[PDB]
Amino acid sequence: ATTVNGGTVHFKGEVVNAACAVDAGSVDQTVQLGQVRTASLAQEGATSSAVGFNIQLNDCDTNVASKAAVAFLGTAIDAGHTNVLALQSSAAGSATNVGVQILDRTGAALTLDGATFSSETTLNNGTNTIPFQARYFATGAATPGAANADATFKVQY
Amino acid sequence: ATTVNGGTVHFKGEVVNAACAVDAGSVDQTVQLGQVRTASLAQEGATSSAVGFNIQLNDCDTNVASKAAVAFLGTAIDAGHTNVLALQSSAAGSATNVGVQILDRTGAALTLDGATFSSETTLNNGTNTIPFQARYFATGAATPGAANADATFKVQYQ
Amino acid sequence: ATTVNGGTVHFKGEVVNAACAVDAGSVDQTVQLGQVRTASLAQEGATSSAVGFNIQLNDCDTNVASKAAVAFLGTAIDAGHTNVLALQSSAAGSATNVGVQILDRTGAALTLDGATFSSETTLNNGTNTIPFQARYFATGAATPGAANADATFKVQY
Amino acid sequence: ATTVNGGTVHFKGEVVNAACAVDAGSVDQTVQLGQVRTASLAQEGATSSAVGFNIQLNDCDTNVASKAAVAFLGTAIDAGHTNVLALQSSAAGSATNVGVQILDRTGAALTLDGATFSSETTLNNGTNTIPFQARYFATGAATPGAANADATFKVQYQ
Amino acid sequence: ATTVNGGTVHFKGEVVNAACAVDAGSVDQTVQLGQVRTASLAQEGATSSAVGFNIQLNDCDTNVASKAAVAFLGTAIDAGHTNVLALQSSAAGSATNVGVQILDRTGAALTLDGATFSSETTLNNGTNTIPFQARYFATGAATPGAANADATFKVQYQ
Amino acid sequence: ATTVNGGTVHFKGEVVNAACAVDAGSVDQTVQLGQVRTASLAQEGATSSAVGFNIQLNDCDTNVASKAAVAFLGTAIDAGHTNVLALQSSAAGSATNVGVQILDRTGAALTLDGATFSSETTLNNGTNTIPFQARYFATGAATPGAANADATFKVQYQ
Amino acid sequence: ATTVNGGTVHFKGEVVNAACAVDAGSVDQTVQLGQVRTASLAQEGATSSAVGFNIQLNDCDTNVASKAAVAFLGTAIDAGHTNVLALQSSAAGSATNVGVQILDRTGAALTLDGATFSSETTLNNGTNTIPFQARYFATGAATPGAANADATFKVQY
Amino acid sequence: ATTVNGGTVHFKGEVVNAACAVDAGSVDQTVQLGQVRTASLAQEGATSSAVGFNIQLNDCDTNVASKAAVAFLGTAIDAGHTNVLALQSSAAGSATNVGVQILDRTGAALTLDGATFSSETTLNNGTNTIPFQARYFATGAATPGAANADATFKVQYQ
Amino acid sequence: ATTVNGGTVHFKGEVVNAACAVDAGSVDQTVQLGQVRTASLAQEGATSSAVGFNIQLNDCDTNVASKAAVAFLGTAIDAGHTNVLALQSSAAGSATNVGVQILDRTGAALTLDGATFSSETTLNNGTNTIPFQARYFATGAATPGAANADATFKVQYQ
Amino acid sequence: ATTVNGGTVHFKGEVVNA
Repeated sequence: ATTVNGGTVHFKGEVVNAACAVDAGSVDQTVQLGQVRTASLAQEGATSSAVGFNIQLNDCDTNVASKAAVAFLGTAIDAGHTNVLALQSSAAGSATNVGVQILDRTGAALTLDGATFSSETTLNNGTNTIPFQARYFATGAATPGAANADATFKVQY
Repeated sequence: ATTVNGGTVHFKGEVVNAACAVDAGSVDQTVQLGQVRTASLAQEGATSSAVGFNIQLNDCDTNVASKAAVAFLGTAIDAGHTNVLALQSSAAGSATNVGVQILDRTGAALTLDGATFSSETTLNNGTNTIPFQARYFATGAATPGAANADATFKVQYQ
Repeated sequence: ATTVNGGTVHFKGEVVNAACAVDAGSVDQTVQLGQVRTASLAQEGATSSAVGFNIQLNDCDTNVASKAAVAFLGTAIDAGHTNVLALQSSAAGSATNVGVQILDRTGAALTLDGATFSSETTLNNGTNTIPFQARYFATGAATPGAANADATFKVQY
Repeated sequence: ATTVNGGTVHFKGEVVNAACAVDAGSVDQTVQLGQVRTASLAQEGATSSAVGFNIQLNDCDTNVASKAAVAFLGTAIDAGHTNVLALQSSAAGSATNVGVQILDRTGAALTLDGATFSSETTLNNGTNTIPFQARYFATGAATPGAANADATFKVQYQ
Repeated sequence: ATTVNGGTVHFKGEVVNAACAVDAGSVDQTVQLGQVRTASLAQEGATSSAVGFNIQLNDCDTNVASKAAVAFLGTAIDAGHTNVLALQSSAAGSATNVGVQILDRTGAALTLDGATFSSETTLNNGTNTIPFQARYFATGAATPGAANADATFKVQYQ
Repeated sequence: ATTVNGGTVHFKGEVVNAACAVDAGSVDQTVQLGQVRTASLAQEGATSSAVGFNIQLNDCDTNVASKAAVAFLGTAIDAGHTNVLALQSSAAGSATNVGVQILDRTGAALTLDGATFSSETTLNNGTNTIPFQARYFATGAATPGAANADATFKVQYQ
Repeated sequence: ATTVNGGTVHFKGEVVNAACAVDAGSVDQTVQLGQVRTASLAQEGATSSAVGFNIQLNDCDTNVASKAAVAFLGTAIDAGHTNVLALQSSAAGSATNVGVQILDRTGAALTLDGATFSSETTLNNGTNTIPFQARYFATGAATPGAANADATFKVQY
Repeated sequence: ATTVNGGTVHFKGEVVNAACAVDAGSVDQTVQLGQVRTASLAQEGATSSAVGFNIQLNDCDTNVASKAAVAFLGTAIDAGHTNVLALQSSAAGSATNVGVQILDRTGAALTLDGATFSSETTLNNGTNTIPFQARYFATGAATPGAANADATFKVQYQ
Repeated sequence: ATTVNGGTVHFKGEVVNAACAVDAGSVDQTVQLGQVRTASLAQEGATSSAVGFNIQLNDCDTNVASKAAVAFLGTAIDAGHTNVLALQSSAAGSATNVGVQILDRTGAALTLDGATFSSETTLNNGTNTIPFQARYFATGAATPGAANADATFKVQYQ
Repeated sequence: ATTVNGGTVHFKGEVVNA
C-alpha cells in the first residue's frame, strides 16, 4: 500500500589479504588544520604548529606481522623539497609559497615517494592505533589564501 | 611484505595575513540546541533559551591589532526579521515560522548580512575566546519539525 | 582594518509539540562501557556489569503530561535475542557473538522493536532525569575486538 | 605475555610569558550555586547570596611583578545590564530574567567586556590565591528553570 | 605589564519556584561507604550497616509550606527487589547480586519509583536538614567487586 | 499520548581476552596541566612540575597474570628527544620547544614507541591503580602558547 | 503541593572477600603535613616533623586471618630513592628535591612499589587501627613550592 | 594472601623558605562563630562576641626573623566597609547586610586587601602562637541566614 | 619581608531572629559514650550508663521569650522503636541491633520526629544552659562493633 | 513562638564483648 521508490545506497571497501585491516572511519577522513598567520610563515623555511591525525588498524594478527609502517603518496612542490606536499585546492586564488607536511612517529617529515615508509610500530592484538601529525611548511614568502591538499597512504606489514 | 593500499586523507585549512588564526575546532563546529517545545515559540517575538558557542582565536599578536570583531552572514527568513537565520535542513520536515539568532557578547542579536560586525573585543597575546549565544526565534506560530541552520562568519581586526 | 573569512558554523535541533523537550546534552551523547574480559562473557546468557547513562528532560509541565516513557530502536543481533543491540562498527576487528543490552530503571531489558516503551516515570514541573543502564549480553563465546553500537530513542507522554 | 590495547589520553595546558601560572584546578572549574527561590528573586534589582570561588596562582615572582588583576569575558544578558551573564544550558529549560554577577574582592560586580580589570591584589613569592564570589542577579520577574553560565577570564600582572 | 588568558569558569545552578532551596553542597554530593565483607553479605537478603548522609534546605519559609519530603529515582536491581539501587559503575570489576538501599528517617527503604516520597518532616524558618542512610542490600550470594551507585532526588514541599 | 523522537545514543567498548579490564573512566580521560612559565622553561632540558594521573584496571585475576605494565605511544618531538611528546593543537597557536612527557612510578621518562613498557606492578584480585606523572620538558628556549598533546597506552600482562 | 528536582546523590565503596573491611573514613582521606622550612630541608637526607594518621579496619574476625599489613604504591623521585613519594600538584609552583615519605609504626620507610608490605599487626575481633607517619625527605637542596602527593594502599591478611 | 584493594591517601602541604613553618592544624583550620540574634545587630556599627582562633608557628628561629605578622585576604562586603568579610555561603538562604570582622591582639580590625599587616609579634626559638578574634559586624539591618566566610592569610617576617 | 602564603581559614555561623543565640560549643560538639559491655545490653530494653552533655544559649532575653525547648531530628531504628537513633558509623564493622537515646532534662527519651520538643524551661537573662543525657539502648542481643550516630536539633522560644 | 535550629551532636562510642 502506497509503496513508493526510495533512493540509492552505495557501498565502499576492500577485501584486504593482510594482517590488519584499516578502520572504516580512517579509510576516508578529513583533517581540519585550521588557520595560519602569514607572519609565522613569512620567513623561508618557516614551519607552523602541527595537528595530529591517527590511523586505526583493526583485527591485527600478531602471529604473522609484528612491525607496521605507512608510506604517503602525494604531489611534491619541487624535486628539492620532496617532503612537502603541494596544494590541490579546487578553486583559484590559493596560498602561495607554502605546503603541508606529514610528520613521522619520531617527528620527521615523510618522503612522498612510496618507497620510504614510516617508523616501524609494534602491532597489538585487535585494535592498534598509530599517530601522525600534519603541519604547514613555508618554502618562501607566504601569501593569504585557501590551502587544501590530498594524500594517499599504503601500509606495509 | 603484504603491502596494501589503505585510503586517503584530505587536509583542509586557510592561510590568512591577519593577526589571529581561528581555532581548528572553531572553523567548523556543530552546535546542538536539543529540542524546543512549541509552547515556548507559540507567539510571535517569543525567544527560546540560548546555547553558548565560542570562537577561539590563536596566536593573537596584540602589537599589530588591538581588538577584533566578528560578523555573521546567512539567509534570513524574511525582510521583516533580518536578524534571524532561516532553516536549511532538508526539503521536508523542517519547522515553519521559526528561526535562530546569533547573540553578540553585548547581548544584542547580530545582523545576518556579513557587513554588520559585533562589538569590539580586546585581545591578548595568546588564546582569545570570543563568546556567542544561539537561540530560537519565532516569526509566528511554530509548528513541530526539525531545525538546522548554517552561517558563515568573518573576523575583522582593528 | 584587515578582515578575513573566519569559517562556517552549523546549528542543529528539533521543535516538538510534546510536554517536554530533551536536553542538548541528551539528544546526542556517547558513553564508555569500558573493556570487558572475555572470561566474564563465557557462555550464552552471560551478563557483564552495567554502566549508567540518562536522558534529561526540560519544561515538563505536569498539566500537559504526568508520565514519560521511552522506547529504544537499534539493530538486533539475533531473531531470538530481540533485546540485544548488534555491534555497529567497522567491518573488520569487531567483537563477535556479543551485543549491548539496555536496562530500564526497573532492571529489565528493553525491547528494540520501537513499540515496547519503558516503565512510566512521573514528571515534575521542571528539569527531569530518566536513568538507564548499558550492559553486555553474550550469545555464545565472546571474542576479542571492539564494540560500538548506536541506538535511537523515542519518548512518549 | 598478553598485550591489550587500553585507550587514549589527552593533556591540556598553556605556556605563558607571565609572572604567575594559573593553577590546574582553577583553570577549569565548576562552581555550584544550588537553588534560588523566586521569592528571593522576585522584582528587578534583586540579588541572591554569593558563592565563593578563588583562582590560585602558582610560581609567582615578586621581582618581575607585584600586583595581579583579572577581567572576565562573558556574555551580557542585556544592553542595559552589562555586568550580568546570560544563562546557557539548552535551547529550552533555562530561566528568564536571571543571570550571574561575579564580584571581586571589593564586593563590586565586574563588567563582561574583557577590559575592565578587577581590583589589584598584591602577590607573594610562591603560591597566591585571589578570592572572588558569584551571585544571582535578576533583571525582572524570575521564572523557574535551570541556570548555567560560562565565562573566561584574562589575568594581567602589572 | 603583561596579560594572559587564564581559563574558563562554569556555573551550575537552578532557579525554582519552591518553598525551600537545596544547598549547593547537597545538590551534588559523594557518599563513601567503604569496604563490606562478602562473608557478611553472603546470605540472601543480608544487610550491612548504614552510612549517614543528609540534604540541607535553605531559605525555608514556613508561610509557603510547613512540611517537606524527598523521593528518589534510580535503576532498580530487580523487578522483585524494586527498592534497591543497581550498579552504575564501569562494565567490569563490579560486585553483582548486591545493591544500595536508601533509608528514610523512619528506618525504611525508599522505593525507587520516583513518586513514592519519604516521611513528612516539620519545617522551620531558616536552614533545615533532612537525614538519610545508605547501606548494602544483597539479593543473593555477594561477590567481590566495586560498588558505585547513583540516584536523583525530588523534594516535595507541602 | 504524544510520542516524539528524542535522539540517539552511542556506546564505546572493547571486549578483550586480558587479565584485567581498563576502567570506563580510564579508557578516555583528560589531564589538565594548568599553565607554566616561559622564564621557568627557558633553559634546555628544564623540567616543570609534574601533575598526576592514573590508569585504573578492573576485574583483575591473579591466577592468569600477576604483573601488569603499560607503554605509551605518541609522536616524539624529534630524534634528539624521543621520550617527549609533540603538541597536537590547531595549525597556529601552539608553543615551541615544549612537550609533554610521562613518568612511571620509578621516576623515569617513558620511551614513546609502544615497545618499551613501564615498570611492572603487582596486581590484586580487584581494582588496581597504576600511577603516572605528566610534566613539561623543554628542548630549548620556550615560547608562549598552548600545548595540547595526545597519547595512547597499551596494557601488557606478564 | 510543589515538587522540585533537587539534584544527584553519588555513592562509593567496594565489596571485598577478606577478613576485614577498610573503614569509610579511611578508604580516602586528606592529611595536612603543614609548611616546612628550606633551612630544615637544607642538606641531602634531611627530615621534617612527622605528622600522624591511621587506617581503620572494621568487622575483623581472627579465625580466618590473624595478622594484617598494608603496602603503599605511588611515584618515586629517582631510581636511587625508591621510598620517597613524589609531588603531584600542577605543571608549575611545586617544590623540588623534596618528597613525602611514609613511615610505619616501627619507623621504617615503606617502599612505594606496592609489593613490599608493612610490618605485620595482630587482628582483634572488632575495629582495628593501624598508625602511620608522614614526613618530608630531602633528596638535595630543597626549593619553595607546594607539596601534594597521592598513594594507593592495599591490604594483605 | 587474600590481598584486597584498600583505598587512597592524599598528602597536602607547602614548602617555604621563611624562618617559620605554619602548623598543619592552623593551615586549614575551621572556626565556629556560633549564633547571634538579629536584635543585637540593629544599626550600623553593631558588634558580636569575639571567639578566638590561633595560628601556630613552629621551627622558628630568632637568628633570621624577629617579627611576625599576619595579613588577611578576603572578599570585602562593601567599598566603605573594607574591613568586613562577606558571606560565601550557598546562593540562597544566607544572611544579608551582616559580615565577619577579623581582629588582632590590639583589638582593631584588619583590612582585607592583604597589603596591610597585623601587629608584629616578637618571635622566640621554637613554637609560637598568634591569637586572633572573629566577630559579626553589622553593615545595616540584620536578616536571618547562614554565614560561611572563607579568608586566606599570609605571614610576614622581619 | 619574605612574605609567604600562610594558608586559609573558614568561619561557620548563623544569624537567627530568635530570643537566644546558641554557643559554638553547643552548635558543634562531639560527645563520647565510651566502650560498653554486651552483657550489660544482653536483653532488649537494657540501657548503658548515661553521659551528660549540655547546650548553652547566649543573650537570652526574657521579654522576647520566656520558655525554651529542644526537638531532635534523626533516623529511628524501627517503626516500633521510634525514639532511638540509628547508627551511621560506616557500612561495615558497626554494632548491630543497638542505638543511642537522647533523654531530656526530666529523664524521658525524646522522639526523633522534628516536631516533638523537650520540656519547657524558664529562661534567665544572659547565658543559660540546657542539660541532656546520651545513653545506649539495645534491642534483642547487642553485638560488638563501633557505634557512631548523629542528630540535628531545633530550639523553640515562646 | 519562634522555632529556629541549632547545630548537630555527634555521638562516638563502641561496643565490646569483653
